[PDB]
Amino acid sequence: MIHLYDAKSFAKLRAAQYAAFHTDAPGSWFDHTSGVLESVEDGTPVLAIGVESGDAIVFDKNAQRIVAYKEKSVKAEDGSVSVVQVENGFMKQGHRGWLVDLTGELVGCSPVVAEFGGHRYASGMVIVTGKGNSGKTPLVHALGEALGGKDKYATVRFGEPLSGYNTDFNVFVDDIARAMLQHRVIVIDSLKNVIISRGAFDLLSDIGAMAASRGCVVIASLNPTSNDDKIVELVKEASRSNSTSLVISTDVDGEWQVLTRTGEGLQRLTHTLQTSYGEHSVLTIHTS
Amino acid sequence: MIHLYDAKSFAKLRAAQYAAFHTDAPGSWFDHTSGVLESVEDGTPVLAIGVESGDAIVFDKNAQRIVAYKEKSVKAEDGSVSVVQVENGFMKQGHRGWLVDLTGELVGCSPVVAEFGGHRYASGMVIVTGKGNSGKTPLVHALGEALGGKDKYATVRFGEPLSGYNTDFNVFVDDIARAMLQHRVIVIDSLKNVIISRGAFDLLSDIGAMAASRGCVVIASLNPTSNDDKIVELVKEASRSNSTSLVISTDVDGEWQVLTRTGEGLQRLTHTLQTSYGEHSVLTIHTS
Amino acid sequence: MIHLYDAKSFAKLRAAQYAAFHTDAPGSWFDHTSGVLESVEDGTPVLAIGVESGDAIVFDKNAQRIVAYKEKSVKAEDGSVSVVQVENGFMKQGHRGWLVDLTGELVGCSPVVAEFGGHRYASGMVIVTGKGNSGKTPLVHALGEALGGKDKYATVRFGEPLSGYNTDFNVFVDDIARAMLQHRVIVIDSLKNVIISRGAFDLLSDIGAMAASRGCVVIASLNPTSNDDKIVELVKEASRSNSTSLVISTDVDGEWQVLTRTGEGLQRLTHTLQTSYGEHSVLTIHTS
Amino acid sequence: MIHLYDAKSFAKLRAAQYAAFHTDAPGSWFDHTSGVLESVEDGTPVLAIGVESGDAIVFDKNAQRIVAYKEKSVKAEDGSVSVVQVENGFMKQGHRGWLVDLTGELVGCSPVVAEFGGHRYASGMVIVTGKGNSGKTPLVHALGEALGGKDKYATVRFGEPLSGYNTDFNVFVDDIARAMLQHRVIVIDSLKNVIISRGAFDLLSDIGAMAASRGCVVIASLNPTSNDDKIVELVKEASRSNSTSLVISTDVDGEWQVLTRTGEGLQRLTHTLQTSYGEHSVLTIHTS
Amino acid sequence: MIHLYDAKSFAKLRAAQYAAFHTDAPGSWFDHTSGVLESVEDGTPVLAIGVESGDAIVFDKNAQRIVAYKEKSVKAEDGSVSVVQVENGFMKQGHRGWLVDLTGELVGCSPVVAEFGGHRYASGMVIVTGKGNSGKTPLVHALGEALGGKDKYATVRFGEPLSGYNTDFNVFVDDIARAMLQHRVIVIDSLKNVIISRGAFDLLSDIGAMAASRGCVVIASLNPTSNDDKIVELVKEASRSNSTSLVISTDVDGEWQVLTRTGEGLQRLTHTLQTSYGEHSVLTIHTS
Amino acid sequence: MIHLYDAKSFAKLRAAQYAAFHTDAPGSWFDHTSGVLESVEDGTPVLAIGVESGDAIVFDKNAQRIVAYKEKSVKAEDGSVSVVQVENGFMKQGHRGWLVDLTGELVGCSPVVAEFGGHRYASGMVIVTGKGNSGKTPLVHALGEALGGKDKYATVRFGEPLSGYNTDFNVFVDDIARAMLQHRVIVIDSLKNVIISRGAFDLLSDIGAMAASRGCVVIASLNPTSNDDKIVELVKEASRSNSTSLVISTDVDGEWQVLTRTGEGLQRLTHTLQTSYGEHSVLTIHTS
Ligand SMILES: Nc1ncnc2c1ncn2[C@@H]1O[C@H](COP(=O)(O)OP(=O)(O)O)[C@@H](O)[C@H]1O
Ligand SMILES: Nc1ncnc2c1ncn2[C@@H]1O[C@H](COP(=O)(O)OP(=O)(O)O)[C@@H](O)[C@H]1O
Ligand SMILES: Nc1ncnc2c1ncn2[C@@H]1O[C@H](COP(=O)(O)OP(=O)(O)O)[C@@H](O)[C@H]1O
Ligand SMILES: Nc1ncnc2c1ncn2[C@@H]1O[C@H](COP(=O)(O)OP(=O)(O)O)[C@@H](O)[C@H]1O
Ligand SMILES: Nc1ncnc2c1ncn2[C@@H]1O[C@H](COP(=O)(O)OP(=O)(O)O)[C@@H](O)[C@H]1O
Ligand SMILES: Nc1ncnc2c1ncn2[C@@H]1O[C@H](COP(=O)(O)OP(=O)(O)O)[C@@H](O)[C@H]1O
Ligand SMILES: [Mn+2]
Ligand SMILES: [Mn+2]
Ligand SMILES: [Mn+2]
Ligand SMILES: [Mn+2]
Ligand SMILES: [Mn+2]
Ligand SMILES: [Mn+2]
Repeated sequence: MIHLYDAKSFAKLRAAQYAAFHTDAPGSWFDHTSGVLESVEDGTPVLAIGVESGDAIVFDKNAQRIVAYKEKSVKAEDGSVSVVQVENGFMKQGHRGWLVDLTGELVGCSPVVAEFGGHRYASGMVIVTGKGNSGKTPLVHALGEALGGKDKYATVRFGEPLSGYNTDFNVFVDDIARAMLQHRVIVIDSLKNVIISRGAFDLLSDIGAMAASRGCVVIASLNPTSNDDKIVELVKEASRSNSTSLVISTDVDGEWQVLTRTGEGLQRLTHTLQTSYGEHSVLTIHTS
Repeated sequence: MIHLYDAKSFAKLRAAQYAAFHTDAPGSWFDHTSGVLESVEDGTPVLAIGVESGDAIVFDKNAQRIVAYKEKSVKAEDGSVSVVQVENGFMKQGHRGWLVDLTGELVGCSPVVAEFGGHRYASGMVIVTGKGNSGKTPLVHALGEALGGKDKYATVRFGEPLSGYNTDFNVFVDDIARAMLQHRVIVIDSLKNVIISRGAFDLLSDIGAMAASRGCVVIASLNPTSNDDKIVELVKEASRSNSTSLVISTDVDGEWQVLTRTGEGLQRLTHTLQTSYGEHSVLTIHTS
Repeated sequence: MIHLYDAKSFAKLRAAQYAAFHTDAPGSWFDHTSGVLESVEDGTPVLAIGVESGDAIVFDKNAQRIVAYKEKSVKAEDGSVSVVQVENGFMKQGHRGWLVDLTGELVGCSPVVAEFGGHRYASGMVIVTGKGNSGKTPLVHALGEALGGKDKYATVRFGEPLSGYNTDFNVFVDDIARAMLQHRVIVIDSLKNVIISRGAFDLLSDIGAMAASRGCVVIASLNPTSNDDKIVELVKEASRSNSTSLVISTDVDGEWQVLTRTGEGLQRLTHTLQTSYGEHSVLTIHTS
Repeated sequence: MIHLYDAKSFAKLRAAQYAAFHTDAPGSWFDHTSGVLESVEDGTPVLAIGVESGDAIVFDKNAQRIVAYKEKSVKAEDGSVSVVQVENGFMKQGHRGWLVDLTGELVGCSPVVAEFGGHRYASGMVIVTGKGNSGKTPLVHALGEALGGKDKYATVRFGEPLSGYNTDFNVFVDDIARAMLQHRVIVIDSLKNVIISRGAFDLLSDIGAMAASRGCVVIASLNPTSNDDKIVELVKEASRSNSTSLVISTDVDGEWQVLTRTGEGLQRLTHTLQTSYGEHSVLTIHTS
Repeated sequence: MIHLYDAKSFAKLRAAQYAAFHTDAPGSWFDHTSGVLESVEDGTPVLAIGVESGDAIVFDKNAQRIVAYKEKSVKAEDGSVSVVQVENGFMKQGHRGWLVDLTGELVGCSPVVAEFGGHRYASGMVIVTGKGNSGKTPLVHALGEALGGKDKYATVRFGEPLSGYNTDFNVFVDDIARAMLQHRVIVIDSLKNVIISRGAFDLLSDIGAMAASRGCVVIASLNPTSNDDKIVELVKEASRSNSTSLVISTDVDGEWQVLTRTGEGLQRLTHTLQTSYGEHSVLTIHTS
Repeated sequence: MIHLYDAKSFAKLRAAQYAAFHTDAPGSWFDHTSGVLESVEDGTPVLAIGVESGDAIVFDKNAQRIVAYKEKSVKAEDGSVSVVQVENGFMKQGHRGWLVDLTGELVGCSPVVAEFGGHRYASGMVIVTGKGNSGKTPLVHALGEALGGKDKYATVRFGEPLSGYNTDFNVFVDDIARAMLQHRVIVIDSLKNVIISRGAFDLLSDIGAMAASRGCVVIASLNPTSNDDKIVELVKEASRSNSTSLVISTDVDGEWQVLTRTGEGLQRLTHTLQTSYGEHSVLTIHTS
């Protein structure tokens, strides 16, 4: 919805957004939204995401698809009305994204998802890309484990000529929806086949906001299938714009750079990562 | 509708348009149209805006969507007939934009929306853009607060990978319509995802005229997602053409330039803005 | 329809076309077609123009839209048959343009619309363009007043972010049709948003012939929204091809050049215009 | 249909095609096909041409459109079957082009349409183009009169901002069909708006074959609306390929070059034309 | 269908393919498939080819179109099932190409179609192209006569502005189907208008395989309507890829080069052709 | 589905994937999936692949198409539900790819398909391409025989102007599905006509994952029909991205380079191949 501000309430908003990244306990936002989600009546639509065609499928708090749901509305504070309706397994009325309010008045944040190696990491969409064919897959997995911390991270596999990899976009969105509804740390191996269909376009444009709102982080691998020309600069450009955080390779072996958006209108931070390979290509991110 | 002129009536028109920006009390036009809007019979369609598909949704003076409205016509002075009809929540007959006359014979104006730092600001569409990834978000908010003056400004959030940000174009237009119907100062954070669908195309082409007619100002952030090449010059070009006022960054830190169209065929003014950051990235525009 | 010629009848045609611009009394052709139009039976379709979709709306001699009209045909001299039918406010059968014969055997003319400053001006489409962001709006208005002479000129406003400006293409064509049916001198402020939909494409391709046939002049502003590169040369190119007359800016302040097509296969004339601004940007074209 | 050959019958074919241009009496082929056309049963479809949409309208020997015609077939020598059916004023079954056999075994000819200034001219499509904005209109008319000889030439006007010029593609094809069905020499002023819709595409691809088969000549003006760059070379290229004869301007004032295809696999001739203007831009082609 | 191989059966396949071009009696394969075709039950679909829309028409062994044919299936050795069904003159079920097995286990061949001047020529698609506007038409005809030998060659005419030339793609495919079903040597004058609709695209992709399977040769003229730049190199590139044999012009007058694909994975041969013109442009290919 | 990991389970996954290529007995994975496939209830859908339109056809374990199959669902461990339904020979519900689980928890592998010349080869998609018109066909066949070892390899022929070559995309996918369901080593001669329709696009994006999951290898020929410019670099680029293994030609005659992806995030190996031709172009790959 829309929000109103004057100098005073605006300053409070900024302090709150600043705290959402810098001082809140890492992962607390995710814990909070998990709470909001479980307090939702069973069968109640909570998430809508677009499939390849352009239509959208809807899920309940347990990541189960909703096939039929009689039109229901809700009058928000802003005065705006929200309407959701599912007919034949497709949203008849509604919008894409979260169908229940997880944020409230606190919007424009990059909720800290975790802390590692002396650095806080934001939730939302994290794109790992750069000078093609490098080691993006090992990096997203190391990041997944690291930010997972005490928890296991979820792995969504898509569009690669390797065994067990799903190649159907609709199964893919089904996997992403379930992951964001149930896990704080998510890895997507290859956006390669997403970059274009309407469903695919709806994905780059929604994933980050959905994740940031939930308080979960989605770490996506994106190899510039294109040349190794300066098209990678175009990819890096597009990525920086649709990501909460960007991670790109450097000229130095095993070194990556992390560019983070700490929040709406807030300062963008940058820090470096040093890595090394172990047995069977397991990558380790050096801390202290 | 169409208007006729001879040397004399044309001169009066120009003087009136000139006064609408230079001498009228800042924000008086907005107060006037608020008056015209509240004098409209309840349920009467007053605003039509296009959604993604190309169809248009219609709103009444209270920013509530109209689902069904039996065909009704009106014979204007010009002799032209206006017809509006809403069927199944969509305009069956009518045109996009204001469905009730707010302007009358006084057209081609850039109604002064506010005065700040010794400069008058026009209503309509104000695009803030330039040398990418600068500080456009902090600037649109500082401008919003400044032009809001005694009033709070409204904030429409769209297409950014940050918490609580809507990413559905149809919710976005619903937010814009409500904002223009109820507030004099509006901020839109990111046209990034609007630049293309038919609904999106209808937006760049209508927003400015709708706002200028209402007497409200829409301050939109537009980061050249493109390279940092001279594509930003193309963006600045496109922006200057579809905006009532343009605000672009300079080579000098914190300095922005404001280019204003004071009215139909009238002189275009330019003035500079000096800014500085405070705590939590709150930006302040220096006055005296 | 088609016409046949031999050396003799061809020479008579050329003399007649030559006279239509060089010797006829300025504006006489418009007076003549007004006569043909009012002698048409009420309700009889006289003009068809395309709307955005590609379909066409039809008007009667009083500029009122025709919603339903039972199929009717007419056998021309050429042996060709004309058929018109309107169903549900749209042409079921017919063609775009004038539905009644205004020209007869006298075709290929640029009927003199007016005389001013020692120069005759042709009817049809007049495009004012050139080195972007100059002063095209003040110029089309000064031209409108000047060619209007003793009469008021009509002003069609479209696609600009200023108050009261219509942005719906269908309202726009409705405005153009009414203007050509009722006034000799017409001004269109901004073709900016017309340059593309089928209706818009049908416009550039028809307007000039419709105007020239009626004997009215349509003066359209066209700012090269594009860069200030040599794309303006492309715009000037396209304009010269779809216009009866072209008016472009020069390197000299206030100076414009007028390029006129005096008729089918006839010589193209060129003359210069000197201008200056008065109060409130009212532009004056210097005569003697 | 298809034809079979061996060295002997092939040689006879070539001699016959050679004679069709070099030795037959100018215009005899047209006289012959007029004979075949009038011997056709009334109401019988003889010509199908595509309209803008892609569908095709059908005409009888008197150039009257056929609205309904019950399916009828014909078994050709080749063993191939021809079927024609018109439903609701549109070809339900059939192909574009002549629906009755005008050529027979004699195909691949460029039937001499006329003789003038010591040169024979071929029937079919003649495109007049070259270094833009020159004097193409005066030239097509002079050519029309000259090749018309004792007869009047027909003039089809289309897509120009001059009085009485039709701008509807469907009226245009109706004009072309009637012209080819009733006249040996045809002039089309401006293919400008044809170069693209399916109907328009069907036109460039059919006109020449239709004309050549009838034995009539279609002289079409084509100004390279494009720049004056070497895009005119592209236009000249495209034109040479879809024309039976090409006429282009030279660096010498009033001088044009005529490139003629004398027939299938036959030698292509070239000759020059000298011209001068008289009163009211009437152009004269110098003979002796 | 699919075929299985081990070193031994693969070697036999290659020897057989090698013999199909190098040692079989010229034209024997065509005689063999004629035999397979006439042994087919009357009315049985044998060939499917795509029309402009994308749909396909079906023919029986006598080149007569099939309008209705009740679904029928066949279980192949490979275990794959073949299904054919024609409803309303269009393939309801089936695939494009030959609907009856002409090849069997012997696939990947370029069956020798004829022998001339000390060189064997392959069946399939032969594209004659190169440095535009040369003498491609005379060459395809001389080749047709030469490879026809004791038999007459068939000539399919399409897309040229000459008398009797069909310009409807659907008549064209009807002509090609009939030709391949009844003649060993076929000439297609101009693929010019085929290079794009779905039917046209299906043609370049099928013609060669259809011809090679039948054992007939299709000699197609293809003039690079494009510039005379190095776009002809692009055309020559595309042609070499979709042809069984390529014939291109050289810098030497009357000299052409023949590049032949002798079979799947087999050596590509090249030989030169010397030609000269006789009376009425009849071209002769020099042998001894 | 999605999988969860922590440092420990991730390390086990990598060791398992590493073993799937480096230590498992060559071809064991294929033997295993054959086992899973035959244990499937008859009539049960096991494979879905897209046809040209975009729809998908479904096959049972015996490579027979399924025309009708009543909706049935399955609840996976991940909590995700799988649904399959076939109506009128087309998937009403389901996704493309394997419809039965062949991999389980072991995903991201490049199962060793065979061993030859001292090198292990991965299953999945192997693209053979490079400096056009070289000897790709002989190479894919030699590779097929070599990796087939004791077994025969299957050959799918498509899109070449040679006898018996299918040119219908739907027959092609039918051939690929059958091949992967019944053979460990598959050869596809020419992807030339696949590079674009939706079905074709679904192919490049699925084939590798389908093959890798089955444990079979698909060796596809891909000649850069494009120029011999550096577009082949683009083709090689695209190929490396959608292939499990890439095989490209070098500047050295008969020498090819093999680039293999050994698994998810694992090291990419490279080795060279030396070849020579024997009789009838049978190519031999040199071992010791
Ligand atoms: N205190 C500060 N000092 C300097 N720059 C700042 C400060 N706070 C914020 N910024 C800048 O403001 C911008 C952040 O807002 P954001 O909306 O993401 O940027 P933009 O819209 O201009 O691309 C960044 O470019 C950031 O570097
Ligand atoms: N008094 C004046 N002196 C100089 N220039 C003026 C004056 N008044 C108006 N202008 C110019 O006229 C133009 C304003 O009308 P506008 O329609 O926006 O321009 P345009 O259509 O040419 O892009 C501007 O370019 C402005 O700078
Ligand atoms: N008397 C003349 N002397 C020189 N040029 C002339 C004369 N009369 C006409 N022209 C030329 O003939 C052309 C006018 O016919 P038009 O159809 O508009 O041109 P085109 O079709 O070649 O672009 C113009 O280029 C004009 O300058
Ligand atoms: N007797 C001849 N001497 C030299 N050239 C000839 C002769 N006869 C015909 N030609 C050439 O043959 C070609 C004519 O056939 P055409 O089909 O139009 O050409 P193409 O298909 O190669 O563009 C022309 O290029 C023409 O100049
Ligand atoms: N004995 C041989 N010696 C040298 N080259 C050969 C031999 N046999 C076949 N070739 C080459 O193998 C290729 C033929 O198979 P083809 O499928 O048409 O080629 P490709 O798929 O690589 O374009 C040709 O490039 C041909 O020149
Ligand atoms: N032990 C290792 N040492 C060096 N590089 C390795 C090692 N293990 C894996 N890699 C690199 O990791 C990458 C493999 O994972 P992959 O997903 O295919 O790559 P990417 O996603 O970056 O294109 C390869 O670029 C490979 O060369
Ligand atoms: Mn990867
Ligand atoms: Mn921003
Ligand atoms: Mn203007
Ligand atoms: Mn002209
Ligand atoms: Mn030719
Ligand atoms: Mn090959």
